[PDB]
Amino acid sequence: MKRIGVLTSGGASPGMNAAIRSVVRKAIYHGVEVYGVYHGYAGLIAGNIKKLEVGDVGDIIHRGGTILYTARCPEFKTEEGQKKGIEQLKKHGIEGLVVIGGDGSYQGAKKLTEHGFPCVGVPGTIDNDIPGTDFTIGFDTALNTVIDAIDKIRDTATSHERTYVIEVMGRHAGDIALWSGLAGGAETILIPEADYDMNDVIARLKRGHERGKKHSIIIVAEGVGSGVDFGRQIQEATGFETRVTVLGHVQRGGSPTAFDRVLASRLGARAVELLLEGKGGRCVGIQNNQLVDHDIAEALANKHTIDQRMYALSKELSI
Amino acid sequence: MKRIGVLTSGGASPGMNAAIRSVVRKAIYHGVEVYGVYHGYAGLIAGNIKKLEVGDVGDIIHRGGTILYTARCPEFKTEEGQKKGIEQLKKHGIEGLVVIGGDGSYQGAKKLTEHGFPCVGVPGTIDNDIPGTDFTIGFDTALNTVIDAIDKIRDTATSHERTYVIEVMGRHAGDIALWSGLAGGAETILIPEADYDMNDVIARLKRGHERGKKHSIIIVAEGVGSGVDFGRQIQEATGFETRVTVLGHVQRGGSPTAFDRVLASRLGARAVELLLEGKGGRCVGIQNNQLVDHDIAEALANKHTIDQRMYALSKELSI
Amino acid sequence: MKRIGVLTSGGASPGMNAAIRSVVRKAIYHGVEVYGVYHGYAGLIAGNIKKLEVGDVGDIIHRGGTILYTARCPEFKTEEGQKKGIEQLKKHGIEGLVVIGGDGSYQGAKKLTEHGFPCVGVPGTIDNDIPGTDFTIGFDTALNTVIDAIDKIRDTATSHERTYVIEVMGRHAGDIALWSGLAGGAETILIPEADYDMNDVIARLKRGHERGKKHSIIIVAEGVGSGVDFGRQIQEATGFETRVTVLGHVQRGGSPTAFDRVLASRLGARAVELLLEGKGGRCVGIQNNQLVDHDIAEALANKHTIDQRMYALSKELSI
Amino acid sequence: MKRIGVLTSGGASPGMNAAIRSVVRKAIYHGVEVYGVYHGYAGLIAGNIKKLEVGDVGDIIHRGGTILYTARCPEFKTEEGQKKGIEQLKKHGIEGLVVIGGDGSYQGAKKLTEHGFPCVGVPGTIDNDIPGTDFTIGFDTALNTVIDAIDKIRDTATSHERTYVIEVMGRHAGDIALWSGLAGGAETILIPEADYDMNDVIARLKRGHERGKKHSIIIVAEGVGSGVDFGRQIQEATGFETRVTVLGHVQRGGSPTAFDRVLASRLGARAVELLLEGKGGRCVGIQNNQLVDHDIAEALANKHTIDQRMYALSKELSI
Repeated sequence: MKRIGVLTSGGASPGMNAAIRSVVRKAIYHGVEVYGVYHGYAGLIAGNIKKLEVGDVGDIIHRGGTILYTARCPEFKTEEGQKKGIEQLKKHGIEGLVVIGGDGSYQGAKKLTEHGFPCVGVPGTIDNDIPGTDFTIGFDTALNTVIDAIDKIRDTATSHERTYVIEVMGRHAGDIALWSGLAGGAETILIPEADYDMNDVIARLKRGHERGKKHSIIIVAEGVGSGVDFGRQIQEATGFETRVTVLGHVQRGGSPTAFDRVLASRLGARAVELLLEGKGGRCVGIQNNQLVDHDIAEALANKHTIDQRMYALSKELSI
Repeated sequence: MKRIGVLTSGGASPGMNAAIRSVVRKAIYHGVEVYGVYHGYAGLIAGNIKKLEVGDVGDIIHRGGTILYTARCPEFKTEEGQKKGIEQLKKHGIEGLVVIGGDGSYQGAKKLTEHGFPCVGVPGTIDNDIPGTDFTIGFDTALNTVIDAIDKIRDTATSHERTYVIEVMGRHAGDIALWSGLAGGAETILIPEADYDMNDVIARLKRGHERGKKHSIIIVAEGVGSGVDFGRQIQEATGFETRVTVLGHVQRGGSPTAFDRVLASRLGARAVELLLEGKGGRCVGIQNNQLVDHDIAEALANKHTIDQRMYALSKELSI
Repeated sequence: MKRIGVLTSGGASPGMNAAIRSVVRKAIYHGVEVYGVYHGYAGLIAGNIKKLEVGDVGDIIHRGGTILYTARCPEFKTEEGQKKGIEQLKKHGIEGLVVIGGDGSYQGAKKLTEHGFPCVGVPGTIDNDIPGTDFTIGFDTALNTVIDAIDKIRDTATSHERTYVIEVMGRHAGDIALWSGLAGGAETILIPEADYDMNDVIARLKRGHERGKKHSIIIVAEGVGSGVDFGRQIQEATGFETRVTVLGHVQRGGSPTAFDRVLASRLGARAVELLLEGKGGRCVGIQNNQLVDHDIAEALANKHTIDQRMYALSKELSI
Repeated sequence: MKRIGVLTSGGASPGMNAAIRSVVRKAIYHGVEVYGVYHGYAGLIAGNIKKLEVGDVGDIIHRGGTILYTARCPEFKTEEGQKKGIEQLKKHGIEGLVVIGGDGSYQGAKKLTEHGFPCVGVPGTIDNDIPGTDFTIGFDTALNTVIDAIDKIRDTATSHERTYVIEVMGRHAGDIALWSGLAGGAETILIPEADYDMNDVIARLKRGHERGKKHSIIIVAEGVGSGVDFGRQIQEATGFETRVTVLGHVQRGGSPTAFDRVLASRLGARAVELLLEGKGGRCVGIQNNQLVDHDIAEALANKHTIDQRMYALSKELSI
């Protein structure tokens, strides 16, 4: 091809800009034009398309968010919506599309590929639950955002006020919670992929206080429930003064870490490789520390899993 | 004197360790022994007191929290508890005491003063609400913690969700909200020291969205109310989707900034000087960029104010 | 005035964008148009001037550098260049100018007013070497960039690698080295405003080694000499393995701190006020924690000093 | 086993503490005692050994450096030193040893196991140059320390100073330069394991300047040469004013990132598994995103490689 497109969909994820830059620079390296599609599939339908020159991706590698923005598009979840998008692409001479985002963005890539239009998905989300990849672009940064709060809370502990609950992001996936929990020394970590007994949790807390543990940190995935509630719940059971922090959308913002920028650079470039090799209808990723790509439809068929051993370890280390 | 003591009281505040380091090193420079009193006034009464060698304040200048710990002491709001405190100090040959902390800590210093025991209060709290000083040790660091969040939230904006409420600490004082609001480009800042009108808050918000402002950030001092309630009010009046972050006790943690460390170092040393100069019942601070000290009880009678011109400015810049 | 201008000159400084935002928003608040002048005085002469809208300073408050750029303009140090700048200001309808920069940029401000253009100077530099102001915009941020380095070095000490030299910026002023050094717990701070003796420096190293100090940290202002040279002289003199960091232009970069964003906002706005008050040939600053403005020539005739007490304190605390 | 020991050796690496914590807590969980050996093998030989209790590794997970300290020991490279080391182990009833560090530490582990003393190596260094692992503990943190510096330099690019050399660590290994280069959008990266030619470096500089690239960032691995030297060469050849940053031991310092803490936690715990299950003469690692262990002698026989595709990619993208 002579001309490709690029968009971002889903919530913002640190590293999207690193991925947009990789896509533009890799394409341009092979003499291919790249056109930016703004506001995701909404902007595609609306015709928000503009050429991205080599310098237009300068000074964005280190920047959070996305210069192409992100928007919801229930219209594109329909055939009338998909139809107008293909029209806008044909109109601007765009022969393939790189889509960067979450579970949502991949369905649109699937549907465009079903309608014969070459499209490759790039995993851009903080929650780590996109198939075809061990890690999504944004996950590493979000974990470092979480542990920055955990580390500050460790300075604020007292003998009376020593129990803390932190509510982290992750729709449906416990990856942020598990990994940030391990990295932050959390005693208890509540995730959708592992059963928890609140009595087992209360016992742990009392055993730790009894042996002189300065403080206890409990991490709660938003997909298990509310931390504000687990906080109230733990107080009146144990009598222990419990402070709850709800981190929220700070977890999607910030400059990406080194790994997120590298992952983004490598996966963006691979998305372009696939489109130029005439291999649309795929998604890219890293698996077992190797770059990979898969059919989107097959990849999406896979259920998300977490490392149960890591969950067990985190319990062991926090005695 | 041959020997003095130091302790920390109130919540944790970044720079408390830089303060402790300075009291210890300044005293030792003049050939005076220093004894740490652990757990604030509670450990004072309990006799939780241990000599600090030169020695023991190494590699703490950059560390958040307090190595001496902080605790609550209702007992020390009583004559009986003050006398047990003075007896433990005598018991250990401590001739003067430096108290680093909040208003709680100052009240005890005034009481020890009424009792004839030389004490100097040093302002260690994040909320800036201590008299005899323009700035308290921990305040600058907290501002930077708040703006880290605000900055990350900017990257998160969409058309869908462009309206954000952040609830910051402050207790009764709007300093953290005012200063972090201005630094963060907050559209509205709700503080105890200045009236607000919710319809004017709503009017500015729509006026901003109109003229294409990418997002509105609203900062709420916890002493004004709950971010959750304000975000609801705003979502229910405008229809705009409103996301609330409540930062919490993360604000009291972290490594202190340069300014907090400098201030802590200067005020700590100055506090020891006053003891050795034969004073007591003073509190130290920085006012008009000069080091100052004042009678504790006189200072405590002053009401806290904020810069109202800065508040007006913050409004003017967010159009 | 119907229309003013704003430019940045000298080196980049954290908070230049906050100051530009404030000038633009403060002018626009009062019904005044604001035109951006790109590339400093060079751009003024070349006519690189573009109106700035309310939203053009959206999402810059938190960014380092300057969206207007800076360039060196020798053409402006002479009388033909200056009046070049003048035809371009009249051609674009610009009745007054805010110059955000260092010392050199003020000179152009002075000369311009004489030719009937009110100009107000705003202090934007990391060096802290401008008269009429206790602090310059970017200084606090530079200090926190330096202590970041010092803090990390504190983790790295061993028995053999125990002595560290870090070279900091500041031009001919010792403020960065002094304040960084106090905040970072430096044992020796070499600055142009204070005598030092390499024997005493070496005496201090040995005293610290003999008493069990884990490491010794040496801060060298660039105005005094080369960190690499000092490090090598220490290792040659003592046999002590000495490690050298030279931070360089990193100190001019990064997101401004809370204090730099506030000072930038207050000072930028003040400049616009002066222009609308009918004043010109002034520069703004903060002195004794109060906003001030001075005649540019008067201000420039003053000599910059550091606080010798803070220098002596740094000695006394690092025993 | 009923007693093991743990030790740190080589330069400090962010995450060594997380690893120490993991070894202590994993052992204690299985009812095994852990003794800390202070100052590496030097301290082992001197008998600088002290029981580590559950809580003694409290509040270290998030801390840079090593609480056990690190020291050089050439004597441990001799038969006598191995003899005296084993005598101290036996005297203290230590039945196996975990060594956390670099090559020096692994050679010591090999020798120990040839002397029939069980020992497991854990990879702890910033430079990623340890066999049996794709990543060493500290590498990811060091990368983030480097890009902080690169990010800040991006803010400072003037028109007459837009060429920057940054010297990074990695003697022998180009991993830091390569990964931080790619993550940082470096135009040129000089590493030991890929060929460079100054003619290409200068051509690339000029080629980017003509196209309107705002700045050129050159990353030089210290194993290739001196940044100060390369900077001079570039300035002298091109007349482009070139500025130089040598970060130095800053790269070994700071709080570990999430990935380093997770890696340290998983690898420390595995070392304990091997010792308790009667293994020894092994090292642990993560390869292809899977926890692995190897015979130390076999792993040491492997040459270090970097990913050549990543290097090629870094050039493609920085046009």
